Amino acid sequence: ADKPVLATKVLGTVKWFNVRNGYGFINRNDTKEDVFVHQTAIKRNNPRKFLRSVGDGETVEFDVVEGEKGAEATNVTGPGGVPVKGSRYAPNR
Amino acid sequence: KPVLATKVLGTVKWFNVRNGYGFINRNDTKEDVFVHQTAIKRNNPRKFLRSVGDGETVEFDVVEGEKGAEATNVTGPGGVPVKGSRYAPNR
Amino acid sequence: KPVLATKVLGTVKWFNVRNGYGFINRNDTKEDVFVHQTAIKRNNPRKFLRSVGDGETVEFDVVEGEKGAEATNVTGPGGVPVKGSRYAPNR
RNA sequence: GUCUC
RNA sequence: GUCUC
Repeated sequence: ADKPVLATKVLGTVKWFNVRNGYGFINRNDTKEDVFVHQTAIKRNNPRKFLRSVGDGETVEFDVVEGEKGAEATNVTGPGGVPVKGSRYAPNR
Repeated sequence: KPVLATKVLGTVKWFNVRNGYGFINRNDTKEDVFVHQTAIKRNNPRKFLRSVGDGETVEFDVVEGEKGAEATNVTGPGGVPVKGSRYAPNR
Repeated sequence: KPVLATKVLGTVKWFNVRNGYGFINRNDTKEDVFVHQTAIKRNNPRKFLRSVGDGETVEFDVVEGEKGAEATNVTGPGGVPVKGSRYAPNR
């Protein structure tokens, strides 16, 4: 869980996230490239949802690490470290 | 490079605008074919960057590259321009 | 310019033909080095512009230039010609 | 767990 | 000619 750090505190827009499969892609607002995001990377989840998720089109803040199969998001939160909004496909508690 | 099919319809799966490549899913064979920026024949006239967009229907020829099938002469259906990526600014 | 390493194998991370530069990730140290189009020693004869291509394996020396570690005498593995970039048109 | 419930 | 066609 110690993967090299390529960039820190990057702002991105969730392109899409699939709750069933537990991954999606965030598009970096600076470079407009996609970054793979797994459901385990989400640090400050929506407290009203049990499952970890981000929702399509949501603004998120994160670090980029060199993952096992490419660049990966980690430490994903809302802007300024607030909880994410979560996917509308992730059920509320 | 040998021609494997002409005038096929496919759905763009994703396209990376920072480095200019993505993949198309052919609607007949459901295989994936690589698409490079340089293979787009009829680009969106309103955008400077040459690109295609996720989910877009495109029409293309398919050739055999080193590492797999590649799209070429890529257009929108009927030869009209592609829509291009949401991540490529308009002029 | 002082030499930091000779005969390094690396993988092109990206190379922009329009601006004439890119980065190579060294296969031994996994560090990035800058490469300018003037540093390519064995270009692909069948492309007009000088370039290397995304994901290609290159062999080079590492010098320290004005703005950081820099790649020089860039060839393909063993000194053969590089493959070059898809963005560099073929003759 | 790399282009979708 | 130091993170982009």
